[PDB]
Amino acid sequence: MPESIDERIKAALSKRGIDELYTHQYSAFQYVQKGESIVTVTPTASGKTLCYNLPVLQSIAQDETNRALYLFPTKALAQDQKSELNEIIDEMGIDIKSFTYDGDTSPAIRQKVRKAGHIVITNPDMLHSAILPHHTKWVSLFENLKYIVIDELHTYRGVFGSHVANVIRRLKRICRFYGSDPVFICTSATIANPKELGEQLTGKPMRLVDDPSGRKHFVFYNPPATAEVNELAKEFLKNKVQTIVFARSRVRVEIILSHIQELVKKEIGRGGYLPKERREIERGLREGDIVDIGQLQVCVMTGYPGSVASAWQQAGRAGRRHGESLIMVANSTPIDQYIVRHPEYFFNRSINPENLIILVDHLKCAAYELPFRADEEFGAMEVSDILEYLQEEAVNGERYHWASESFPASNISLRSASQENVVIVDQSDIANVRIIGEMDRFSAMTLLHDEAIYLHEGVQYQVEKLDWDHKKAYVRKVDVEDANLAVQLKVLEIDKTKEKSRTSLHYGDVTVNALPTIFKKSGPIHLPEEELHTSAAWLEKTLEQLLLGISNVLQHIVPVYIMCDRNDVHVVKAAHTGLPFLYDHYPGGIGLAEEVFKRFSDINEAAKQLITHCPCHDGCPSCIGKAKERILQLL
Ligand SMILES: [Zn+2]
Repeated sequence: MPESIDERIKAALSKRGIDELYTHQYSAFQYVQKGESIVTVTPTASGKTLCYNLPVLQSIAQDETNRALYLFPTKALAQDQKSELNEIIDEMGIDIKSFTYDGDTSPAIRQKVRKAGHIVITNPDMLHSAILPHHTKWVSLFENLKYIVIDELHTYRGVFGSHVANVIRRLKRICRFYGSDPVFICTSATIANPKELGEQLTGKPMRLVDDPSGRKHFVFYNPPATAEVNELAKEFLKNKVQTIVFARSRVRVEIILSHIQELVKKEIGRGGYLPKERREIERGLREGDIVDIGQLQVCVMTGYPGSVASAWQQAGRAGRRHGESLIMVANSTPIDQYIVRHPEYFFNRSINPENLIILVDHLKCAAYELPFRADEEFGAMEVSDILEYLQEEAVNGERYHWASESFPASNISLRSASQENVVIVDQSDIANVRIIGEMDRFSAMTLLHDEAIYLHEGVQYQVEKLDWDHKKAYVRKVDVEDANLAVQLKVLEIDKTKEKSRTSLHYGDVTVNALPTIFKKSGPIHLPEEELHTSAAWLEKTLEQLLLGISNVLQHIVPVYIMCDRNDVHVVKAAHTGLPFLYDHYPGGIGLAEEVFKRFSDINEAAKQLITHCPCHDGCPSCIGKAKERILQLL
């Protein structure tokens, strides 16, 4: 082992015993010390937090005047990582103070951690809202902000991805002023474009790290869900096999765990969780009867968790050292049945800051937190003439307010393009009236319309009311367990066009309108409407029905490859070109069309194979809702 690494760290890691010269940790540390940003796809069982901890703590131990900044999604994960690294600081013995700076920290120590904390953990919302606008009170952080750590990079996508990219633009701008360009260390999971997603974020050409421990078994069956998973778990427990099941929604967890718990507890005799009891359960699991919290012997799932990365991660939570283990049951849903009938995405792998509205919002924010100068750029967005129409307002531009409640950041809620959008309030029980979700204008028109069928994470809901003039959905949770809208459209421009074999493929910008019309399951509804300018990638009555079938195929195939919500983008003679339309949901380009521009060839090939190998008769209700081969030979 090279003696370049600090011997304090070497001995502290030799105490626990993980001194193995490992592959991905080596490739990460070497080329992070070299100065190149990295993105890793290593699982939790292999490397986990150490791959980004080790270079950070090495730089902290070398020069005491070094600071690190972490991006973790929630306050619970912030506290978890803080405790995990505080344990290693304790084993190291070096006077290093690392804390979290989020909404639930004691104010008596906030100034302290601003003046003396080495590592600072903070979620993007709190970061953007408080830390960067008051970067003055963070001088000591930004003068020596060497590294920037990001956990779960795939969560930063869509509107959240664009907003976080703009926040990191502001962050790098502040660092440029304070003279401390940081190298970026991003962690993620199994996605199709890990390096391509890491490059566009910060505009840095970071490298991706892909790299016996036995072999893990895979299950590909479907019973003709809760009770069946319970029976599988009870078989494993009768055989005395360490088993883990994965229910996501807390309510489903409580129900299934009540079943399993009464049974097994009579046999054997998340968010709201705290780090003390978390470490107690870790102790129990890894050195008792029932973060390296422990290693499981078999993994049981509960449907496709709506993410390629999340499924692989929850599968990788289990594993042994030089041993074998086993890995999912679908439900009465075409999406889970589809991911069952499509295991071809497992042998290997299976967004746009150019949105001008978010650009204007973050321009206002940056102008508040740091004055601009038009004489330098790396190649990002900074056209000064556009940066100069932001002027006064006689009778939205800037708000030169001398009051205190008004703010430039104000309503710029980056979690879901919440310029002005709806907030969801659960009216099931008054005691703890749970305010849960938030949704854009058009997204709420599509989903949260009054008296709808809302499904929020395996739990059924029912919309009671929607205050549209103040954007507030009031819903009711149901245990007894569709929608529609259509109107005209207009076009703008095309920045990417084709002419291949009569079938021209265009990508550009358009402007659409809205109208709720009716909803399915059988009722009409009206709501005030507004236009929407965004990017879009696109290409007698029997032909209209054929195009409707094509639209069904696309609506059921596109969310898979783009890995987004099913109700993000929406599929549509056209007056633009005289003959007969994917468009982005949220105002402005969000990559949901440029990714289609990139991968439309493979999308069309997969559509061919899907419409051919569908277990039906020339079209299934889950794919179309000899027309099959006619569609095939037309496309
Ligand atoms: Zn079919």
